[PDB]
Amino acid sequence: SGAIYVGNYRVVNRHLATHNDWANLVWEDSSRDLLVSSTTAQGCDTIARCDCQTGVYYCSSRRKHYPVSFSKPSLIFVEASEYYPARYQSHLMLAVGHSEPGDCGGILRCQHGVVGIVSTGGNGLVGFADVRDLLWLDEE
Ligand SMILES: CC(C)Oc1ccccc1NC(=O)N1CCC[C@H](C(N)=O)C1
Ligand SMILES: [Zn+2]
Repeated sequence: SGAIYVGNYRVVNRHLATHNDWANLVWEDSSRDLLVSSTTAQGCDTIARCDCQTGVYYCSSRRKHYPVSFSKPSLIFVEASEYYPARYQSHLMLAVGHSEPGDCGGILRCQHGVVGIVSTGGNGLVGFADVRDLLWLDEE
């Protein structure tokens, strides 16, 4: 589990969104596994606006932050899970790293800020849903 709190927005994995998230919905996209809801309190996270391909992510199944090299956001095939059938997920970046069911939501960050959140994994891989192209998170 995990979320990004930027301004008056909460960014979470769409497959882990709560009823309160759906009842205060700002934007959602199943193809990216992202959902954004509105919040009453202001958040402290800042979004990265860069082209970094190295950063650090939080892995809840190890209570550790790991440095990783990750691919550019692209369309990747993801195996069937209890949340989605086997399909192509867009704006996904892959890296070599530990991930397990429960690790979704952990933040990936670079020197410029938050890059994205854990969304996929398996066999020594971890995939992150990019959020750097969502410019509207920085305003309104
Ligand atoms: C990060 C962890 C949950 O990943 C795994 C780690 C080890 C084995 C499987 C997964 N599961 C996985 O890749 N998911 C399940 C949840 C929905 C994801 C999606 N965005 O389509 C796909
Ligand atoms: Zn950066």
